[PDB]
Amino acid sequence: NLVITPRLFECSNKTGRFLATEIPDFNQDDLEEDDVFLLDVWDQVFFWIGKHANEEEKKAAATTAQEYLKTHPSGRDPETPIIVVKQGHEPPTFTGWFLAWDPFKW
Repeated sequence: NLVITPRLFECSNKTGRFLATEIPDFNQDDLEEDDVFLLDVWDQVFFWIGKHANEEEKKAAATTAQEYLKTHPSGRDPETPIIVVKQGHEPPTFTGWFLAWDPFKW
């Protein structure tokens, strides 16, 4: 009976500092090669890595993902897996959460 609206977060250090921002009514065009994104689907979190994400941003995102899983929401299964997804190699369990997916994007 679980009803899950997925949440997409962009993790970026381009701005100067590092923030994870939740992306309202997200779509595929919100994803970008330069950044890492977290797609929280409740029973797992996809860790989506853009083609041109740097190591510094990836590590920052990894910390936010591990920190994030504590704070929001509380009362959440500690064995929630983080699943690595690389840009252009997204599995159907990932793309299935988007209203529309263009497989020729990028």
